[PDB]
Amino acid sequence: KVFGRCELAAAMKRHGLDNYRGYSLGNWVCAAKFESNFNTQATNRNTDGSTDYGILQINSRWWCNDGRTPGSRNLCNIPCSALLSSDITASVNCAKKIVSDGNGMNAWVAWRNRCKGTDVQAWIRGCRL
Repeated sequence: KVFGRCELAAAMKRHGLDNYRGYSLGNWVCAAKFESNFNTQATNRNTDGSTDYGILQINSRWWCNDGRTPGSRNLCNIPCSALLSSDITASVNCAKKIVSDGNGMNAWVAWRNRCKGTDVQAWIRGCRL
């Protein structure tokens, strides 16, 4: 499913993402936008052979198992296809572990390069939530 900005903002808030680990809502919406274009079905193949999945583009080398990425550690113990679902729960739950990893939202390159230090608030403005 392709989300709307506010539709995604509400779902993330309800799933407990607002200010999770210090990262306000605007950060998560901004990141989803540049990582997957609000598309739960997005996938991207990387050079090392792993693939990124879902709205938050969670990587198959450490976080999920896709049965084709060697050295796959599967930290959120879940098949990667569970992350392409229209119900963002699994992506949200796994996202929480990645952000608690110690590296913060720097784990998301699009966040680092396009959201870090911008008016991330603009992402949830005009939304009811």
